[PDB]
Amino acid sequence: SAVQYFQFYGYLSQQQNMMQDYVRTGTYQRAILQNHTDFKDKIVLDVGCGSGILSFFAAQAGARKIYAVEASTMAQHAEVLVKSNNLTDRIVVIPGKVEEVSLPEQVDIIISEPMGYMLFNERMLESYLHAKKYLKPSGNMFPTIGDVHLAPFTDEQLYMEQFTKANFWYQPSFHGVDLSALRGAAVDEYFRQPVVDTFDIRILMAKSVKYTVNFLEAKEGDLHRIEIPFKFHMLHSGLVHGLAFWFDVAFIGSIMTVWLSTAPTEPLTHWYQVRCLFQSPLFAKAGDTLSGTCLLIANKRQSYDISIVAQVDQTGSKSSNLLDLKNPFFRY
Ligand SMILES: CNC[C@@H](O)CN1CCCc2ccccc2C1
Repeated sequence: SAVQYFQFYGYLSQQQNMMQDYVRTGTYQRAILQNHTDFKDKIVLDVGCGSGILSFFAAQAGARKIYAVEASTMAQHAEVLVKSNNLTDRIVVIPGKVEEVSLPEQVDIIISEPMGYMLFNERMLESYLHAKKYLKPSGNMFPTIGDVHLAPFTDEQLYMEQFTKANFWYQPSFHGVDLSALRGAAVDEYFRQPVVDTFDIRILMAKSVKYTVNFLEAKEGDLHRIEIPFKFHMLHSGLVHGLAFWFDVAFIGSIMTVWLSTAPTEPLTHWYQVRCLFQSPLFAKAGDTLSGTCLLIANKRQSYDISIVAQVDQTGSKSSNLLDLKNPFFRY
């Protein structure tokens, strides 16, 4: 399963998909170059460098030595880019997992792009935090912090489409076969899929809750289990069909903080946004409070189980769902 995960990152087409996200690439370049004093003549560790583009940005900012660590066979293409760019003196590509490789020295700054869907998908943040064993005291992290946002949404058409799909199985004679006994299992399977898509911000029914991970302070085991209580104060009346998720990360440099946002108010990125449906919708009047917990539990497939319990406090109407982020539905 981890084998499949790294093979995916060995394709230049996948690297190209990430590089052509101008929000992503341009913000990292701004973050590094406009904080050139965090890089001028320092030692840099680039965790999961892929083609090496962030290592070149750190070179452009004046770093004297960058260790670029990469587990996929993309590391071979990265070394070709270091030669052809005449940077063999300053960029050393180290093939392997950051947990296994040897660094020759401690570093001043760690750079990486370890954000998956919903921030945490693919569990790359664990490698990122694990690399802190090479960070000097008062070293920096780029990105420095991550904010997950949660917000309730209404989207009757997204909810209904799940049943339209599963009702294929509610047929007493599909070519003469009664399929209806599998309707519930099919419904169950569709609702366990987080929906990757963007959406109009007017579907949001309350201001988002924010959960912050400080990468300078977090330990790797802090990401095995992530409990996010929420209390939403409903700004609109309607049926809540589930929770929408997006994230921001900040690069907190000596000169300035640069923000990379995937919010639905911001230009689209290849992370889009993520929505998780409730099993049953919940009615809330403007002014009601929607309260509950989102519990992320790391699983065997480099991903998370998502457990969401929610209730309308004024009413007692409760709903839940348990989702698996490894099998998302790409609706865009
Ligand atoms: C370097 N690490 C970036 C990774 O975190 C980006 N990921 C974003 C989610 C979707 C996606 C689409 C195409 C290629 C890769 C990915 C994964």
